[PDB]
Amino acid sequence: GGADQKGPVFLKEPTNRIDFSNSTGAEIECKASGNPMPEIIWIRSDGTAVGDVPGLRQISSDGKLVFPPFRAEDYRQEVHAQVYACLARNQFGSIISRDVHVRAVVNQFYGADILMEYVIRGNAAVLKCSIPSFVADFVRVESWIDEEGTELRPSENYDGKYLVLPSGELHIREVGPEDGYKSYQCRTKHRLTGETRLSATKGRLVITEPVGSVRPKVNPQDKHQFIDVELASSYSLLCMAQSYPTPSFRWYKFIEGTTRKQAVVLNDRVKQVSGTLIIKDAVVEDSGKYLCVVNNSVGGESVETVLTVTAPLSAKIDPPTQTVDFGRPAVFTCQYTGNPIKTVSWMKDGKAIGHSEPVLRIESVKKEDKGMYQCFVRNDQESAEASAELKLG
Amino acid sequence: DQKGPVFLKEPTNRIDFSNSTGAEIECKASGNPMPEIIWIRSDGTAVGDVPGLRQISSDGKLVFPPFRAEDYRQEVHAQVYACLARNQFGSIISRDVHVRAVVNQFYGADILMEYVIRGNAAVLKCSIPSFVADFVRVESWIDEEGTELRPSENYDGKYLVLPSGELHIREVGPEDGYKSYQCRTKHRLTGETRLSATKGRLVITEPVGSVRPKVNPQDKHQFIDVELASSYSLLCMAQSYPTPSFRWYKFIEGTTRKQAVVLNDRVKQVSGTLIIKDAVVEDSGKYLCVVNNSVGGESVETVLTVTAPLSAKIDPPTQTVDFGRPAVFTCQYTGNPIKTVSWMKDGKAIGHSEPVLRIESVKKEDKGMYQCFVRNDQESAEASAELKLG
Ligand SMILES: *[C@@H]1O[C@H](CO)[C@@H](O[C@@H]2O[C@H](CO)[C@@H](O[C@@H]3O[C@H](CO[C@H]4O[C@H](CO)[C@@H](O)[C@H](O)[C@@H]4O)[C@@H](O)[C@H](O[C@H]4O[C@H](CO)[C@@H](O)[C@H](O)[C@@H]4O)[C@@H]3O)[C@H](O)[C@H]2NC(C)=O)[C@H](O)[C@H]1NC(C)=O
Ligand SMILES: *[C@@H]1O[C@H](CO)[C@@H](O[C@@H]2O[C@H](CO)[C@@H](O[C@@H]3O[C@H](CO[C@H]4O[C@H](CO)[C@@H](O)[C@H](O)[C@@H]4O)[C@@H](O)[C@H](O[C@H]4O[C@H](CO)[C@@H](O)[C@H](O)[C@@H]4O)[C@@H]3O)[C@H](O)[C@H]2NC(C)=O)[C@H](O)[C@H]1NC(C)=O
Ligand SMILES: *[C@@H]1O[C@H](CO)[C@@H](O[C@@H]2O[C@H](CO)[C@@H](O[C@@H]3O[C@H](CO)[C@@H](O)[C@H](O)[C@@H]3O)[C@H](O)[C@H]2NC(C)=O)[C@H](O)[C@H]1NC(C)=O
Ligand SMILES: *[C@@H]1O[C@H](CO)[C@@H](O[C@@H]2O[C@H](CO)[C@@H](O[C@@H]3O[C@H](CO)[C@@H](O)[C@H](O)[C@@H]3O)[C@H](O)[C@H]2NC(C)=O)[C@H](O)[C@H]1NC(C)=O
Repeated sequence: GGADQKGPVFLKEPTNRIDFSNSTGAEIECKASGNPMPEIIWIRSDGTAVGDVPGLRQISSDGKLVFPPFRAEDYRQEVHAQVYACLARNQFGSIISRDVHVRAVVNQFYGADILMEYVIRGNAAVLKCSIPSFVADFVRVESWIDEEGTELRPSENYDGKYLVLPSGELHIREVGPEDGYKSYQCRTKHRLTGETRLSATKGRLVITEPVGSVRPKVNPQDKHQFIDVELASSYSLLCMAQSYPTPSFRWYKFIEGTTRKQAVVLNDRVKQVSGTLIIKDAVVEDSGKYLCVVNNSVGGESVETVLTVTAPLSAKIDPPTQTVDFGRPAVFTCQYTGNPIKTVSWMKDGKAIGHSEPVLRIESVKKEDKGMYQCFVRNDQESAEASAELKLG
Repeated sequence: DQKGPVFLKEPTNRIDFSNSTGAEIECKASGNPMPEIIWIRSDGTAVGDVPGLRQISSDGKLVFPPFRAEDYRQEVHAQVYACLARNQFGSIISRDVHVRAVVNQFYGADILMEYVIRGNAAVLKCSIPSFVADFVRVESWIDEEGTELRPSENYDGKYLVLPSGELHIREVGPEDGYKSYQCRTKHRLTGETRLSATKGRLVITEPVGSVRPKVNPQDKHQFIDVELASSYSLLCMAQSYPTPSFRWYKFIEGTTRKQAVVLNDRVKQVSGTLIIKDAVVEDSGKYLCVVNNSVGGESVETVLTVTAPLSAKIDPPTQTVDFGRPAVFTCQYTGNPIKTVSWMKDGKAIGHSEPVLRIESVKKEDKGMYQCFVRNDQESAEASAELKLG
């Protein structure tokens, strides 16, 4: 009881993003140890404790905050769109978990449209399923369907003419006059409701048969590309260009912070289909600036792509605990991983102390300085916390 | 009574033309005696006649008659030409002329259906195939009743046609659902005006809960290039419930600082769209659109680049220097950007890049015509001067 007394530490934290249908509801959980055992308190962004809301928000045993299923008219912003957090506290101090973003989605409007595409014979074609920005978080392309129905799904066989890219576009090798008679519909899936539906629009291709030579041209919006992909996932890099004769596509990666570039090596992991680079099992080193060089006899063109491979954020403090004599300095170092890293910030007993560096330093330790210390690592998506304790010697 | 050649009329940097229309480039130069005009390639070699394809007119213009698509020849129809003018006193070459013939090709405009949250502005775009993209643009938009929407200086209305050709729509309500919009494009080579068979539609949605401002990944970064004196627009494509506020800033170069954009007669803002007329080179820079509502935020980066036509001049236009005394040439030029400066003597590159060229001692060999050339990845310009002997 008195032996091995510790400040609190989180065993289990909720994930950064909690997104759920009003029909599904949600449950988040928080666990922490310590001696004495800490009390768990669900808090709001302003630091105040959240209470029960009938039929909407419920605090239960085992430190679980529950959001039951609810009618559309029952939607409440103060409940269903909010950032929560877990507060663990005992006599030695307080720690706050990473931000928990709770968003309930009441089932609503969405639909996909497919832009028609004029393509020169022999060139590759790309059909895109365009999804509204406000549903794009929960809605992505599952597959494609031709006029006969035949279902086209993503795969590792790149040898076929029809290929669904990791990003969801339908890629078609070496178009020909027959392809003009085919029409395609994209099937999208809502990850919250598990619902799937076909686009009302049918993607078409108009195949042009030029005699006179046409030089490579990239539409201005395709000239620069910015792609974000999760670590270990699969992804593709488009180079959108048409020419007669059909052009060649060469992919290079710039050496960071220089104008020099090296050709991208094709292997089991990295494949190239026409102008498209297809990469499975993303790695941290893939991140960087890429260049696609397009050439035919009459002219040439280029596409610049900035790739960012995101990795989950994690944080740790060295030491997890230390005992410092009065008057002597105390230093805390926040070790973190994940990509990208925007900020690093420090906290003491649930209060931001206004220090932005991985190293927190207390010049002269006093009574008031003892307690729990945290560092938070954040980016536009994820947050991660680490905790440590300062004791007086 | 005696003069070296100088160009009165030079061809433009770019000549684009349809195989149906053909094209004609003109070069005129003044000198005593009258200089002969010779057409050459980029490599400096003389161009010959190709029957039905490349010809010289009665007044000495290089002619590209209309031709069958099967008669397309790259050496003729994709080429960089130049005009060489000379007399007994020397030679001068005009700026590069990029000649590109374009065989008429089938094309059409499609319009993506736009889902819009009630109260938000909407932007409809006329999507054009890449191979006609340089030669085809939107001159207007037409609703279901045939009412023509033209770009205007009145920004207070419901509809606004932006310089880039998009149809901007203020504060979309569900009452706008029944309407349709078609773009009327213009082919500058063939002069053909045509109406899109596709009809742009707005689908209006009313969200149950609040919505954070959201920008599609491809709209997060934007890049705009515009010529001097020309009007343009900077889009911030974002939607939120309730409707958001749009704040435009401009970064101070080489810093994280930013200054808010100053709206005036020249610079006006419609919803989240920044619209500017009479572009100036100073407008060039990196901009930031910040979007806000009660429930969240979002941003859009835009790199703007304004270019100016290249022009060149040499001071003095002509000079006579005694044997042994130095001669000085200074190249005055304008336009943006300037990538390279190169000089020339009597049609031959002398390998000097500076705005100033000075001979320390004039010899009888130094007698002749001198030129300086300003260049970038698109445009080129020249200036000529004569040197005599005293
Ligand atoms: C979260 O919020 C969403 C959005 O408001 C709710 O979803 C709606 O729920 C209602 C009620 O269940 C759905 O109503 C539909 O009613 C059909 C007929 O029901 C009537 O049957 C007879 C007709 O006279 C009468 O007894 C009486 O009038 C009944 O009301 C059902 O057949 C529907 O079921 C099926 O069809 C729909 C598509 O129409 C499918 O999506 C369903 O999965 C099911 O296969 C349906 O129940 C309404 O359609 C829902 N809208 C949407 C967009 O899904 C959720 O209920 C709410 N979650 C909660 C409350 O937990
Ligand atoms: C209207 O909408 C705009 C756009 O969304 C909002 O502007 C954003 O505001 C947030 C918060 O104010 C900004 O995020 C913050 O940026 C600070 C500066 O970061 C710099 O330094 C780091 C290195 O540490 C670099 O990686 C980075 O590139 C910058 O150079 C951070 O220091 C902040 O972090 C600290 O504060 C937050 C709380 O805000 C803590 O959670 C963190 O742990 C840390 O202690 C913070 O990340 C964001 O950059 C702004 N966006 C833009 C585009 O400027 C407006 O806030 C909004 N208006 C209103 C009224 O809400
Ligand atoms: C295939 O296409 C690529 C891209 O269009 C061509 O590469 C580009 O070549 C141009 C020259 O034709 C380069 O511009 C030049 O740059 C120098 C400065 O380095 C400048 O002094 C010149 O006046 C000219 O503007 C351009 O940088 C280059 N870009 C890339 C990404 O390589 C390539 O030449 C084409 N292949 C063939 C065989 O032509
Ligand atoms: C320049 O090249 C273009 C493209 O090859 C030529 O356009 C083509 O012209 C032929 C007629 O010579 C068109 O065929 C005919 O069209 C009419 C309708 O206009 C139709 O009734 C006939 O049965 C026949 O199909 C062809 O469609 C057209 N193609 C395109 C893409 O426009 C043009 O003639 C060339 N110009 C010159 C001066 O050679």
